[PDB]
Amino acid sequence: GMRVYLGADHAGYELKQRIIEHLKQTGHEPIDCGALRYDADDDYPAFCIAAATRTVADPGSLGIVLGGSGNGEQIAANKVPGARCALAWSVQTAALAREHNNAQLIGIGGRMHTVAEALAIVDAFVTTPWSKAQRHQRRIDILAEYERTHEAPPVPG
Amino acid sequence: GMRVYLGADHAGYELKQRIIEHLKQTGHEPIDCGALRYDADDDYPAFCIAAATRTVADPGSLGIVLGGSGNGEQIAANKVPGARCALAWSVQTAALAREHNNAQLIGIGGRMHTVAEALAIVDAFVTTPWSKAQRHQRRIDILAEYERTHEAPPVPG
Ligand SMILES: O=C(O)[C@H](O)[C@H](O)COP(=O)(O)O
Ligand SMILES: O=C(O)[C@H](O)[C@H](O)COP(=O)(O)O
Repeated sequence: GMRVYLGADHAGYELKQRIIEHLKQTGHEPIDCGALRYDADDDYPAFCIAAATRTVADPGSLGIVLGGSGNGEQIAANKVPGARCALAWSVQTAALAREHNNAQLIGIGGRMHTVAEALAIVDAFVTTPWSKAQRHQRRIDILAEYERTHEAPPVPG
Repeated sequence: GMRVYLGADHAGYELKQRIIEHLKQTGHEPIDCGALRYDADDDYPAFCIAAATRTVADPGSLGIVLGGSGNGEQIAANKVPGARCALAWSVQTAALAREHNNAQLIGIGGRMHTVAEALAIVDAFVTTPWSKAQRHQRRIDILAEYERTHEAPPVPG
């Protein structure tokens, strides 16, 4: 049973309600960071930064941010210190997000998939374990060090 | 004509060389940030941080980071101040990245597409204009203010 913080604007609102319902029925614990109602003009960043911030402050938790394409949403979540948000557009990329990138969050576009395709992406995200492989941890540590100092590391040749 | 900064690890190296050749033949000026040769054990972060840094500091330029899925790469590019890197997995998401998110960069997974599909994603990226619409600019500005102060903007209600 995984804890999952969810964020969404209007474009990903309806899909977010289906995912919250799906996560409850599969033994997980969804927490809604907003939007709590449909509002056609609302802005995605605040909801994505809310979910990503709360995910980082609650180790072991995961996160899902929803928009039209999911791309503005993953960009916003990646600005949060300590957060790593992949865009999942398939079962494979959702699983590789966990296995290789140790991503605590994923973006998904509600306008890009059917309900059944989006829920299969969510399943792979919340069940695929992080591999802990040496090369993957090494890359995560290099990026985290850049996030600490904002001093770009030298390219290897 | 546009300067386009490209970064890639071993997983996106062979596709990066193909994209550099395609950009030369379509009137653009590709600049290789690395890797310059195939090294199977090299790490993506430094190449993506270099491409994203140089893109943001160069007005009118774009950038492309390549990997296996492209997700580790866009995550690294998104840690750079000012950068906005979408994950492009189709012609629609490459075009929407420009139109809606004003993304200076995109990540592409070399293992996820054929060569022909990936080059069509690049074509949509470098030819789709930034819409400059009010709501799109407002959301970019909310996120840039969060980058500056790290003050999470309040959720409506
Ligand atoms: O894809 C995104 O990041 C946004 O959800 C999308 O740009 C919203 O666009 P709108 O619904 O305002 O046309
Ligand atoms: O897609 C990525 O994030 C990386 O390019 C990928 O994890 C590299 O893994 P490797 O090629 O070392 O298996």
